[PDB]
Amino acid sequence: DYEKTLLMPKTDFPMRGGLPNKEPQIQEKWDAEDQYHKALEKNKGNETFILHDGPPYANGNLHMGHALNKILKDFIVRYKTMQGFYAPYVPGWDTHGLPIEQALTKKGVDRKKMSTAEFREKCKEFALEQIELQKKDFRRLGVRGDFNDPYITLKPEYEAAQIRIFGEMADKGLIYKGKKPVYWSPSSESSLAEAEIEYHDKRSASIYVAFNVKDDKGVVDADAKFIIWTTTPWTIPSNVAITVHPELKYGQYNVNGEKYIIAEALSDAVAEALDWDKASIKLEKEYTGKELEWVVAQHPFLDRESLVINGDHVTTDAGTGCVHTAPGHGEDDYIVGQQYELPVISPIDDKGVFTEEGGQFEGMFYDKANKAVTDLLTEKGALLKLDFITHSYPHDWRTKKPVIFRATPQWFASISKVRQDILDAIENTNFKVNWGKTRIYNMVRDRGEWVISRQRVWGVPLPVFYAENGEIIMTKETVNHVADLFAEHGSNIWFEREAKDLLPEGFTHPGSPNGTFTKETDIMDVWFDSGSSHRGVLETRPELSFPADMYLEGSDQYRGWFNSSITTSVATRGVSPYKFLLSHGFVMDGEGKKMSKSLGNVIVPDQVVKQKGADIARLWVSSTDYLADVRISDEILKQTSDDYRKIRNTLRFMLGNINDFNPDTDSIPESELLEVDRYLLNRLREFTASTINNYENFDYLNIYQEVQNFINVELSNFYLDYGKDILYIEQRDSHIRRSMQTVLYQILVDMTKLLAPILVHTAEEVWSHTPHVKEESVHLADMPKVVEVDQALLDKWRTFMNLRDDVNRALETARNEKVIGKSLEAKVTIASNDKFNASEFLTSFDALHQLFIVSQVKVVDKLDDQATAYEHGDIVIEHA
RNA sequence: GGGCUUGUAGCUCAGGUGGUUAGAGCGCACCCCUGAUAAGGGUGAGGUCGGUGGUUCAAGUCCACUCAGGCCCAC
Ligand SMILES: C/C(=C\C(=O)OCCCCCCCCC(=O)O)C[C@@H]1OC[C@H](C[C@@H]2O[C@H]2[C@@H](C)[C@H](C)O)[C@H](O)[C@@H]1O
Ligand SMILES: [Zn+2]
Repeated sequence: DYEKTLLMPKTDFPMRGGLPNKEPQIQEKWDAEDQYHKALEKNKGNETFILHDGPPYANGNLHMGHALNKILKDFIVRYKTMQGFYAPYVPGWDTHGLPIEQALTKKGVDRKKMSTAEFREKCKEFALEQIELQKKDFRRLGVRGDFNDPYITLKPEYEAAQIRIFGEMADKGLIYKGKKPVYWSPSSESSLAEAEIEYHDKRSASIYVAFNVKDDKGVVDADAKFIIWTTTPWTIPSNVAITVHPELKYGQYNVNGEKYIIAEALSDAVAEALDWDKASIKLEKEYTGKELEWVVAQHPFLDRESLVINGDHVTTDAGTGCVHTAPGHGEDDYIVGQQYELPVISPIDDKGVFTEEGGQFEGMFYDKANKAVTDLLTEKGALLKLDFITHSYPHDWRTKKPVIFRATPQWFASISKVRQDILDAIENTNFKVNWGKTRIYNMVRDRGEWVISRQRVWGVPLPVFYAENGEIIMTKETVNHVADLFAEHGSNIWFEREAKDLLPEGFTHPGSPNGTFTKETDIMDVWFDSGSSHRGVLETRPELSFPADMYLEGSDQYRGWFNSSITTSVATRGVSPYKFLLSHGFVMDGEGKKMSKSLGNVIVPDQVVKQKGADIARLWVSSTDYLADVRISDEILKQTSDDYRKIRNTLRFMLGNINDFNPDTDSIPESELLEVDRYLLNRLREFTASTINNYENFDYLNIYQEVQNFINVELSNFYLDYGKDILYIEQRDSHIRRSMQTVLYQILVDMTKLLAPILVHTAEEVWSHTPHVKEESVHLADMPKVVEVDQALLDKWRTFMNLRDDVNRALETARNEKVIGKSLEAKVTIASNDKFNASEFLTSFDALHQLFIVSQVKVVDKLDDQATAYEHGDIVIEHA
């Protein structure tokens, strides 16, 4: 054959990647050479960019949401590291909380039998047993970071940071004591947490209590009377107010009885429940609960409380739009009340019994002594209204008895104080988008308060012991010694010994002048542990900085790690943790709905790296618009596979068609190239311009677009093909071949670097197969630089490339009739046209036949009617 | 229900300041190559823009309303 003495592409680079068998090994080497540090070595000094890592929970195996997140930060960090910045990424992990605990007994722990320390550990091995578990994944994603020496909220040094924050706050009047409502089961004498309760049918005594309106102000609007629906009985004796829904009300008002107030929404309902339609005799003088939102009335039981009014959000259906609110046994019931200095009624024993506030209620039952109780004061109190029924009332599993809301000693962070100091910061913090500022600027402006304590045994205990019988020791020195103590031993040294040997060595407080000391139990709400990232790590690892440049997490972090971090950061350094703040949506299924086993639509991470590899996973995340929930489906991945396939294949062609090329020696001066070679050079420039800018705005999707378009249209659909007649024929060192190779070497490599952060594996691969590249690893190479572009040229070829597209519809037609079949078989002839000056135009170009990969062409100035006219001239096609 | 939010071709995405026959790539259909071949080229067919009603001479692009989703509170 005449191909024996031909030129061909040669490289071991496979067409089919097989990343799953490939990626691992490639990692182990980066892990070998220890890139991460050397990454910092390279740069070192220079500028610096910090992307503080939000610590994911140390429990379970990573779901897609992580992948997106971590791959987005990896993109961000790598790129940066490539522009030279000293960007040390430091992975984090959440090790405290309650799941991690529930995930113990749900296996077979058997609580009571151990000891706090006897489980802290047994709820700490697991933690670390997870970190490793989840570490491999993140690593498996080619993500890059201090994984060998990450940070974890349970490290002795971390609590240090943990308590000081609290402390600094404390010593600024913010971390006080108080009371909030909490699920409770007297059949355990302790509290519970949602996950600890299931619901069943309880026989509740539905009642529409006849309440009376009164008092001048509470008389501002006529003087009828007040109804009120509540399915529980004892709730009432713990009275504080009534809140309608300002914006929909109509306090009705009506006949005989004593006239009654409710909402229009219920009017009928009410009557349909109290045999009231004893002639549906309409309403009179209807008010506006919206405004009414501040009246006053006194309720039966003993009404030695002027139950005011307020504006709540939602209360439709049920009974009278009255509600009856008691911030003691109702969560949302707790806020609306509280919002305006409203009490905290009857605590009610560790058992179903109360004491204070209760008249006869002193020694009662939580149930039956709430029942016949309802009675007595019903009639003999102002007469009322009653029903019986079955509900959906909560119960404590494991015991299966009932549970009830109760008041309980708790701690909080004065949000009210700080709100503002925060918001102001919120404003002076930048965002990838915009709605995020809003959303969060609003979270805070409605935040309310921060219950910062749980009765669990796994977490930084709040540093507070008592001594004065009034007690409450919590000031500097006392606080610190705890940190200056927690280090050498850990959050363990609290549950270790007694309050005594944990205070300021030989210290003594005026109160409890008996040397006796009682230390608090309550540990902190994990959002604190995590909220203290800017503390325990950003400001404590010599190679970082406090003002992290940008936090990057998912939309549910706007209240989570975002707020709890800034909320905390401010209350210490009165400034924002992060400078920039980028957010990302969730991962839905195909449609765009939630992923869940019960449906069978959950593309899990691992299962994918194992199938299509991770370089695919990455090219996917890049294909999405994270500014909103992103979609993943097996249909999606194929196209993602497809894409990666083309890309891979394309570097493959170049890799082998530069196999014999060698810059140092061969390359041609730009000044000395074939115009067409220049053209693409520039097109590699334009592309480099537009992609580095894209990288800068964290707009990858935009690259997934360009890279793609560029590859198909510019490379394969053209340059590469046209190039075949050069790279395969002309003497191995003919000025023509070497010219094209000179640009290809660049149209390549330079682009190899541009993809480095998104195709971490494949990048490195193409790198290993590229001659004389001067540096082991694409990931330790500065990115190509952005050079000015000879537009005027780019424009000519845009026109020429147009004309091309025409030269084809002219060919296909001709190729359809069989007049031709493989372009090279035809002789093209176009000429000036009244719609285009084809003649004088095609003057500059050369090898028009070659550019059109045909046999021949000729510009004639004129052609005849017979000649099928096109957009860029008059064309005609003919065999040989 | 509350704050914020998403809905354009099979798929991922574009579509200043409202304005001719709504774009890109992939994919697909078909023809060509078989000297990049578990590759390659060419051509073409697919959206009336979630729905409805308005605003304007004119709306995918502004208003309202509505259906379906999503994160977070309320439950
Ligand atoms: C985009 C995400 C989830 C998602 O898109 O959800 C994907 C779908 C869930 C998987 C379904 C599994 C099947 C179960 C079934 O049957 O339904 C959220 C991200 O997660 C990773 C990180 C988690 C840590 O919490 C964050 C922080 C900073 C705080 C300190 O802890 C990240 O910060 C972000 O939160
Ligand atoms: Zn049941």
